[PDB]
Amino acid sequence: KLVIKLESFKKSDFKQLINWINSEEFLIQWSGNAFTFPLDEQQLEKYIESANTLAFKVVDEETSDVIGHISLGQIDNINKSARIGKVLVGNTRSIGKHMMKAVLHIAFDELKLHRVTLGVYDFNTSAISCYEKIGFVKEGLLRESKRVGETYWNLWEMSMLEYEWKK
Amino acid sequence: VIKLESFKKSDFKQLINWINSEEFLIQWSGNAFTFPLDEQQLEKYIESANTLAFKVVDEETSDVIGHISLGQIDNINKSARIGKVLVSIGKHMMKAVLHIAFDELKLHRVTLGVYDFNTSAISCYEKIGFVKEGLLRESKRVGETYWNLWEMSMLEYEWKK
Ligand SMILES: [Cl-]
Ligand SMILES: [Cl-]
Ligand SMILES: [Cl-]
Repeated sequence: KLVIKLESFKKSDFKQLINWINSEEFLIQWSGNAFTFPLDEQQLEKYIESANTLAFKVVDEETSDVIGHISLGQIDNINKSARIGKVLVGNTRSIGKHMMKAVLHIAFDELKLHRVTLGVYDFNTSAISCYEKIGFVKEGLLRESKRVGETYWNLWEMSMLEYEWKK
Repeated sequence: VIKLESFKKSDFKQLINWINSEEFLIQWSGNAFTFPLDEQQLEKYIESANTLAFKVVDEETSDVIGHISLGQIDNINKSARIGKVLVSIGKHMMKAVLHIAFDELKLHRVTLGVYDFNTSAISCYEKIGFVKEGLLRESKRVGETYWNLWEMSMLEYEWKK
């Protein structure tokens, strides 16, 4: 089962992602503080040129369509860590699980890192269950850490260490 | 007993002398610096965006007795991070920075990190009102080993004095 492949996200994929991220609230769920709504070409250009960041389009092996997005950021070669983020299943079997496993393969097997982190807002309980099934562990709840209008959201900080990925 | 004042070039040598090893540099400041600490790194620190650097001044003698910082000051999320804490006095320093954060800057959340072996600092911070949120496992590499960091926080409704 090669169901998806990761390829480098490029300028010709920008409009598609701009269309998928259709509201401010959704932009925040997807990417936190990385961007302002709406997304535009200048923000995405800065993203794909940033140091210590790998940006991926997710390609369906069957159709060759681009069906999502994912990123490995904060790549830190002193502490041997990185952060998965900007996780989007754009359409469609768990494509999300395949995407997570493909990026984890890059992080632990190709880059040889020790620790991979991820943040997810506490109301996204089906994503959280999926991530726990893959092997992520909740480290703690960052209380009221993102402001969204007049309220604050709480973020679960989650991680996997290399001995949880492979023995 | 203490006041916080803007950290300047004339305070750099003193701080460089206080930071005598790489392990201590890491306990104090995490990933901010490379050992040894030097004037070029400090100049960049005092010019960094979203950062307030403080010398801690004894009101009685006017001597500089420590250091503390409020960093990652974030106006969208109304948050900041206390760090670079260097020394009773420790409590006074924390309360002075918390006063700036909550009462002057009107922030909602203040965070802090402390490595899990520093259990006396942890107790002191819990007495002041910080709450443990979670343990970041094996998050700092130090030589051939890893340390674990407690992420702690105070929200504005948990602050009184
Ligand atoms: Cl544009
Ligand atoms: Cl001042
Ligand atoms: Cl810090």
